[PDB]
Amino acid sequence: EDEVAQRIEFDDLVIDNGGRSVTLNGELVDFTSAEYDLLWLLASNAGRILSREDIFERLRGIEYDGQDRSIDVRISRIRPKIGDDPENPKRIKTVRSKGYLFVKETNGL
Repeated sequence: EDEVAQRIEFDDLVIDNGGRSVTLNGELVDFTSAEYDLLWLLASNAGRILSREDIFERLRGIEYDGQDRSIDVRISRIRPKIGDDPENPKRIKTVRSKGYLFVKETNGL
């Protein structure tokens, strides 16, 4: 016998494919379908770095009504939606010069 939750947790954020949404702070963010998809993608790889476009090309690869892939800013909205820092998320942005690493904790050594 086996059973799984399909809920994924990192800090005070919980991402949920069992309900296709997310909670933060026990208080129910509800990300957009793509912001949730890309967040899920990163969080489901979390601790591996994901090169911005690799993520978006996994979920979408679309231009919308001329939004010109404002990826770092859109992450800078995931930032306050995941309880994160004022200038960049400790959870996500760049890591060094690469992508979006969704972290588990922000320091290895």
